[PDB]
Amino acid sequence: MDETGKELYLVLYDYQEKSPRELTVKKGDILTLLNSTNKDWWKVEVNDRQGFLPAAYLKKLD
Repeated sequence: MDETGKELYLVLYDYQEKSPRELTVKKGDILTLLNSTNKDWWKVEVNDRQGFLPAAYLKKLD
C-alpha cells in the first residue's frame, strides 16, 4: 500500500462495524496502525479509510 516503512497488520477475521467510528474489514486485509493507547481498541487504516477496530482481530506481520 501507499506509505513506506510502516508496520503491517493482518486482519484475521471479518469484522462488521458496530458504530460509525469503527471500520468494517475482511479477513486478509492489510492495515496500518494510526494510534494505540490501549491494547484493546486501535485506530487503524485500510485502503484510504480510517477507524477503530478491536486489536484481537489483528496480527502484526514480521
